[PDB]
Amino acid sequence: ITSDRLLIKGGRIVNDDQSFYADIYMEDGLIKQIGDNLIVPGGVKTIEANGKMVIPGGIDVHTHYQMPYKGMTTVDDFFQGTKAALAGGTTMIIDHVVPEPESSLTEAYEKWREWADGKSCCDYALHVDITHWNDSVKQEVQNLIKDKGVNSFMVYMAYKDLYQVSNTELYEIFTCLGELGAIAQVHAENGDIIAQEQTRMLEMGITGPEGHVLSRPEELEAEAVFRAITIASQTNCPLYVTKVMSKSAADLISQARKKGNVVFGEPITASLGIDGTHYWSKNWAKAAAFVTSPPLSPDPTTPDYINSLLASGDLQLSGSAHCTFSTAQKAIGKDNFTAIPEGTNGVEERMSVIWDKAVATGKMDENQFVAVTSTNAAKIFNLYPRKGRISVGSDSDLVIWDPDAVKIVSAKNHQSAAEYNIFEGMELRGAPLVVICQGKIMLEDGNLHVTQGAGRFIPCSPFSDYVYKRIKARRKMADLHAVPRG
Amino acid sequence: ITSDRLLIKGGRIVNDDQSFYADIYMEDGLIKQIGDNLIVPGGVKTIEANGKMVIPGGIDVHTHYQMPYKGMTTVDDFFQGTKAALAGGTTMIIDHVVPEPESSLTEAYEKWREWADGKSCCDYALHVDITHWNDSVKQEVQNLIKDKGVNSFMVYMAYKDLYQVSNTELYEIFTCLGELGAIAQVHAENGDIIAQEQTRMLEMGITGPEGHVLSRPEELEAEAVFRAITIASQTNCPLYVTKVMSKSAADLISQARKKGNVVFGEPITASLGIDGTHYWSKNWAKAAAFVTSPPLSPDPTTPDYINSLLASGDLQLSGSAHCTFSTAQKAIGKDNFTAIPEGTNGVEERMSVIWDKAVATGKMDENQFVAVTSTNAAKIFNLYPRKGRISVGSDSDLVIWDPDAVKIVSAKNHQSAAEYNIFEGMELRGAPLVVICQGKIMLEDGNLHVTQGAGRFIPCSPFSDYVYKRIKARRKMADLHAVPR
Amino acid sequence: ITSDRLLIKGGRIVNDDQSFYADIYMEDGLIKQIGDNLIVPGGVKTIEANGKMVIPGGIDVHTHYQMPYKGMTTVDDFFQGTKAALAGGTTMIIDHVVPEPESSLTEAYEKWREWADGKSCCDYALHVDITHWNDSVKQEVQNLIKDKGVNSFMVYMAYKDLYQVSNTELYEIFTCLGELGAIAQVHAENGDIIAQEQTRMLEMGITGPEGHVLSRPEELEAEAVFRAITIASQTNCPLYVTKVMSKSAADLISQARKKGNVVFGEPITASLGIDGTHYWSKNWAKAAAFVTSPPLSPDPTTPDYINSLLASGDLQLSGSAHCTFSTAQKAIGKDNFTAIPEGTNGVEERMSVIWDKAVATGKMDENQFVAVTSTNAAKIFNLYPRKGRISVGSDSDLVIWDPDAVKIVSAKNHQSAAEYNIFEGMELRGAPLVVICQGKIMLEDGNLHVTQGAGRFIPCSPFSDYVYKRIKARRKMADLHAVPR
Amino acid sequence: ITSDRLLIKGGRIVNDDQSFYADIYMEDGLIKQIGDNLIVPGGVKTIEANGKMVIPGGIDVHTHYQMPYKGMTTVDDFFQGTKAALAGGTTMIIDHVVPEPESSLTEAYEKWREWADGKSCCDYALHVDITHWNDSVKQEVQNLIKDKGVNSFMVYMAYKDLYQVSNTELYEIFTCLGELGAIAQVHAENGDIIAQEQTRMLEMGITGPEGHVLSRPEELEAEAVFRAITIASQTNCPLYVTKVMSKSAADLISQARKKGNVVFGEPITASLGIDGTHYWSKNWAKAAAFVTSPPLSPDPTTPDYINSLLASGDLQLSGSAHCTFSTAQKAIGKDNFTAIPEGTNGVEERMSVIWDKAVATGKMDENQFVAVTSTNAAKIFNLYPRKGRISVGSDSDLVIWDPDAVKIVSAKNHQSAAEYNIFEGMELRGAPLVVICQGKIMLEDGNLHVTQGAGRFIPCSPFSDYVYKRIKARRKMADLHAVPR
Ligand code: NA
Repeated sequence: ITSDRLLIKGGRIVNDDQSFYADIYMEDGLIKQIGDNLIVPGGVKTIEANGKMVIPGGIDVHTHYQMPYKGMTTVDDFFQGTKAALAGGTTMIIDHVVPEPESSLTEAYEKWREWADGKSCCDYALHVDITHWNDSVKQEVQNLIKDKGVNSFMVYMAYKDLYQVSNTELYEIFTCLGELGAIAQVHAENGDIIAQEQTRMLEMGITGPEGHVLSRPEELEAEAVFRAITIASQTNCPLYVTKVMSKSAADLISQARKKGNVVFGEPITASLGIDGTHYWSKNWAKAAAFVTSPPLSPDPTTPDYINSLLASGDLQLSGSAHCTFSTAQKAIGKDNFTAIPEGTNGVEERMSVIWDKAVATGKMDENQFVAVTSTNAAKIFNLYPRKGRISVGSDSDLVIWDPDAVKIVSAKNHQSAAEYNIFEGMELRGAPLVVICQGKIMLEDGNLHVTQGAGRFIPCSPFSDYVYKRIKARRKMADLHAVPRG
Repeated sequence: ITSDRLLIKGGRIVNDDQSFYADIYMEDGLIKQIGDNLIVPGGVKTIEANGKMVIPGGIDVHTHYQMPYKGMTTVDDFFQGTKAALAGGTTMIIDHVVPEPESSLTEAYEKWREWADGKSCCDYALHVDITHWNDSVKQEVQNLIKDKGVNSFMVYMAYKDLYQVSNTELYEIFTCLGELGAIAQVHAENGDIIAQEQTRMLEMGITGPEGHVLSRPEELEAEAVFRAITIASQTNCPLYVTKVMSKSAADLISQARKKGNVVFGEPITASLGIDGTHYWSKNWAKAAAFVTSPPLSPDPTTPDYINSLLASGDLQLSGSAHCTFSTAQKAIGKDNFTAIPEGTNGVEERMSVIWDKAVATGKMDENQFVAVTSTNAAKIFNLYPRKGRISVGSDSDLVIWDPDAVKIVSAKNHQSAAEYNIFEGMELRGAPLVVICQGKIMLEDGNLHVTQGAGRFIPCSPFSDYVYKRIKARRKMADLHAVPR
Repeated sequence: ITSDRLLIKGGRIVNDDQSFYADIYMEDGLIKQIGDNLIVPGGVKTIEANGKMVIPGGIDVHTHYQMPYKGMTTVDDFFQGTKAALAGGTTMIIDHVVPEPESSLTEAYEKWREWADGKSCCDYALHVDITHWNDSVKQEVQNLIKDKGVNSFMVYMAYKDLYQVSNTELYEIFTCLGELGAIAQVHAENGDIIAQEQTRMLEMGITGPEGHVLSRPEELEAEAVFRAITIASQTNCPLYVTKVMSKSAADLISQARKKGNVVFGEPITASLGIDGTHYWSKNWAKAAAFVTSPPLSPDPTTPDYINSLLASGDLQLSGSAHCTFSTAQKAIGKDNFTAIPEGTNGVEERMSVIWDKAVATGKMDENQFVAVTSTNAAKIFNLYPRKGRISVGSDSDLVIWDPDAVKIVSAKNHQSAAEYNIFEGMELRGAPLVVICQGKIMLEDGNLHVTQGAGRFIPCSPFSDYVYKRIKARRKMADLHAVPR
Repeated sequence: ITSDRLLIKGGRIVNDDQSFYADIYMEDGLIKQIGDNLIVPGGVKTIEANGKMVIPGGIDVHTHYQMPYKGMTTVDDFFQGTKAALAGGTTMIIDHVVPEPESSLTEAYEKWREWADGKSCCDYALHVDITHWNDSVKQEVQNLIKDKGVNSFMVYMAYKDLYQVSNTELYEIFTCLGELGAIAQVHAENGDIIAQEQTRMLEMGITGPEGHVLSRPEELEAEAVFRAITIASQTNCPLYVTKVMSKSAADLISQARKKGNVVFGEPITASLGIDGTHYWSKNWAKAAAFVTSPPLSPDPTTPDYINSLLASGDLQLSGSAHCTFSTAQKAIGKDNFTAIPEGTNGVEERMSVIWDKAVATGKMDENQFVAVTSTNAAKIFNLYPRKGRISVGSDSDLVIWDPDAVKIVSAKNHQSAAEYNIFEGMELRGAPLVVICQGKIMLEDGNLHVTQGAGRFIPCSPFSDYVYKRIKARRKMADLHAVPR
């Protein structure tokens, strides 16, 4: 875990629970001291913060680095993708292991570990996607939680005849994951109806990217979410809705939380920063750059409403779902949108987008910003307070943040290998100046200083208090009752 | 269609759109004249209304008379069940044809027609349940609409491995029924989750009727409805949600209608009049009397909220889902609730319940009462204004109604063959005095005067304007843009 | 009354409750016969409808013809304003009597009748605005309902120190009007907060029309509505919200109706057809053409939503609130928006707008279009079925309507005296071909054939069943007595 | 600040943001150390927690100790009232200074400080009620925030002609308090309508306590809250709704917070634990024990819903609004409910009620319990992390809490001087074992060990980040345009 001593002076420290002035001293990957007039060795490297903010580093809970799809890989791998993370203030990522149906979960995990251990600039952890379900899979799941530092698995309600699962299967999986202390994630979209609406759009000769969005209107995201929430509630399992893109999906989550259901919602940079009118762009490749599932909503009031609910705590946390394909790989579907590979950028811009859209607009303050950028992630995934908090003993991943900075986003300038950036030409308030990860300065003066494979896998235990205390209480509370009769 | 000519004087006529004083003259099953100082043949029978209400007769859009179950039948057949209808002011019923899976739809319809033509006291029509789906069934559906006077079909989202249908099947069926001009009805409950929750309740040794309601909490009715509404909307098909029992199911419908979706909701006497606390009764047979699906809600604020949303038009119409089994037949599940046959009473009490609960409580007036008891049914099912309206040319089925009457309901008294009445001991304001059906007096002074088989089948054409005009318009606009590149 | 005989053949008749093919025969201002192969006199004028629609004529429940303003008058008087009504398919109007504070209500009514009796092309009735309250005013109100054919009064929650009323006053007025059987209308906006926000905007140097809309954001409309609905409910008085312009106001109404509150909502042409982005127009006179209160919302999603709720029955009826001022008169406030006179056009375009926006877009069908354009107005204001219905005995005001017609709106072609039309350049689907009022053809081939003063005042009795049956049930239901202790 | 050394071993520490096992060492009123195998002086007093919970001590944000009333005082003074606090796990209180209309605010504050400094067992702070408004009051408000440690003021929308304020006044006050960095609290009830409904109830001869609740139905609480939220929003002032008693009031707050409005809601023990059916009790004194304003709701589903929204964070914090009168003092109104003094118990039972109702029922976990019982109060009122958190440097006020304890509440056993307890006979899961305040053991083995006047006034600075960061951004954001032309 070795790093130099590091001292940051005159900083204003912003955590999710309060802000305060103090100096921070770091050593060997851990924060050692916080306060004034700190007693420290001489000739230690010192950064002068001058009252600029110091925050916990971002935790992007959703990535797809160098993800397999049909004999291709996404263009940003674990190395270049995490450079893109650190560039934008994110010091940890959580990626999705995707086993082939009938493939082994554990084998896919080993493989993903090898890729990541070897290339990642920063710490990371892993979700494991359950792309098919049967008795051996159920055993692997158990083994991954016990021996492998996984506590999060994702099922698919979409992709009919590929990954899609029946209602019985959902019920059995949520029952299992709940019993084991895991988080049940969902890709919540109704694959059965989408299959029909795709065929209808193609019969109507709408093969461009506009047919992607039109074949998955938000009604079908909504339905899938309502069903998942229902089943998660019958099986007393926590649910986590990934990639929240529509208003109606976010209402349902808000509505379910108020009722007392244990549900989390994960908007992504895309839904928080832009909308879906660009599927209608005359430039085909630009339209295809936005193809991701679920799609960006065409209702332009959507980004504002999603930031409003992230501000209110009705959505709890943000990720990016970074999946990047080259113009060339996207072109594979130039005659049929269903063949366009799905994914966009967003890892580098996540924090800037939310600051620009939710903070600078007076929706949330800097403390709730930290929450939705790192601190809630940490609690959900059982990384708290090691991550998502500046306090003594916590890992020394953190960021000096400039609320008055202004940047234009361009593909010209971004770390991503892709030629397109869906936020191209956008002007964002708020950006990082300095990034420390693992106690080491990894960004300063617009220069990255990274090392490939430095990142460690962070094992995530199950049963995080944040998620499971109310579930435990409900389990034990339960005493159903016969009516005793003659 | 022959009847004696009949004259009702001094009546106050209540239709869904207005009330007014006038005399009514009838002959040969049709209303012939309305107004004052009417001219008539000699020796015509006369009834003196004395300013009491005269309304269109009820249309109960949901029955299961003499419905097959395990080689036995529900105890109220088409004859005795329709006696129970007329006794409570209902002059027409719409029953559900239930084909055995893999059985023919048309064959089941022929068979139902024979049963009903032969026994029914009053006019009737038929829904056809689509209990399984394939290329042949699709053809029967088309034939039934074209040649057989059916315009309403019901799918099941519940009864996994018995009638249950996949989402792909739903989509295909709504697409078909929409194209053909039919009403798509749903039993909206999630069969997949109920199967698990049943097993869990039995593993917990809850075999009594309380396990029936606890294995189908209203979350699962709500989900099924949300999914059905969603699919019906993608396929531009009108949807009709049967047997609305919960507040959450009724909110979704209210919510969908506001947004513009073409959706109807059908509460039943049971949900409108009582609640589900009686699954917990220590008397096993009383608890089982309430076993119906979806179940009565245990949340006792439910009947009041359902009447409130029927009042506000967020639910449009009422039926009874009358399905009666003897104590003996219910007992089949005395060791396991999943073997208890599903169904309750309600045909006889429907109009009294709604009057007592929604009118006498000031939620709806007498005109909206007529709407939810007859006039809206007629419009949905394309029977308007022949039924659900007192005007010249309309069929002469109608009722002299006493708003000041008060009755106690009991099994001791009711037309039903069943030994139990789920509304037992309840006191209801509002009841019929006289019922005319087909132009003939079928109830007076507490005596029924019926004839078995007198009822006619009423063919129901598709594309009712009330349901389909907005659907037709939408297809038209349903033209699709593309980007040119 | 007296009019020639008139026969309209081959028409498709559209009422709120059904459509059907039949011929219509008229004589002396009344519809005499409906059906096929009508037996009639020879050489009667005949119109060939050819399967085009025939509807009841529009009833615009909100107008301000030749309304007094600071020694001005609005530019469209009772004659030219009703020509504009008929030109767009409206055959009746209901105008607002506006007494000067401390002036007599009855004196203002006498004056308004003289104006209207003398000039109006078509039948009409009157709302009476209560701009001040005291013991005497309470007496005039009673007298107007008993002898003068008024049943609708409007209070103001805005215009602080002009017409504005306290909560105590609201309570006393609703209590009175409810007891008397009247409809309580409201201008629902919080005058207290607007006064502040106006001053703040002016101190900020925002004197253009954009300051009008910015000084009355919809939050304040919403608050006034909530408070009105609350008080109406405590006092068991029906409430009628005029000029519904915002989404949040319409949600409250929808929300209140679902609960069972007796509340009606009146959107107007402006809110149904266009939005408020035009207060930001750099052309000053165009911006000022939209100045009305409450203002058009700047949220461009608003017209679509208002039509959606009018479609769903959550708003029941439409008017125009026609109040037109010349470019000159508007210019009075060119240095201070609070001096810009308030009002816009809309009487001529109302039916076309709703058709274009709500029917041709598949939101409502032709039958609900009739309801929101005439039939609901008639029931609320106690004119049904004399108006808002094509049936024997009803008045012969009606319209042959072309759903496939398309018109561009411009002031160049409109009947209004004003130089600006807030719907300028808009293309609308649906327009009238032929308009019959009073049994006489008043529009055909693009020519109006009117007569000044031909219009009759229609007296409107209180206690319309549609509004008051639930109210009466709630009074009579109340049994409040002390807990014996 | 001096206290003995104190060590608590084997405890499970529960804060709003996590739980964990560690030992706690305390000295001189401050927590000194947290963790395992702590290095400490020998022979220090040691408490063995054995894995029982240790939480921050409750902060009851709403009390009325020895409050003036009509030359009467409430029966629990600052000493005995704060004994009642500590007995139930509460280690800080925030009371309401109530100046008589037209008195000095500062003079009332001095007086209140003298009463509290002298008698209070535990730390405290003060809200200041603004019972009348003018230019000097505004000045006092400023002074109190700048020199006197006050950051919270309450206004009254009720009590017409006593404390009630106009909309203009509300606007001016919120504008001021927002500019000054204070929290604007409200008693949100419509005093204008209540005045009428009281009379009517009396004019109806309903003089018992049932008339209290029936003269203030929740419709009127709702309206006031809507109006306050609206005004707070126009004036960019944070709003704090006190004594949230009804579901509809809590929905509005939930609804406003979602929109982004800065609003907080304060349920109280009474609304969280019991309901209002007892105003109908035949025992007059029992009924009068519940008389408080706003009243407990008669809708028995209310407590469950208020706990549900406190669980969800839609209501953020709890207080008790403790205001106790003797049976004798309550009897003053035995002939007229409007003369019954308003208030109830609740300080002692607050934490037990919420645990029983919201935690033991699986609605909220132990961490959100700490938040609604202390941590959120601390942030709102700018006491964090000194209070509402167990961490090194924070004040050593805390509690060892037994989630498996079960107590019956009775007046027989409570610290309050009153003869009645509205939670009489109720069984509550969860109770404190040991209470440490100021580093001193003030409850152990059912014995209180208190010292009168030991409590310190805690000055509360304005502009707490939790409340004002979004407000500052909005004000900062408001650079506005004029349309140049
Ligand atoms: Na005239």
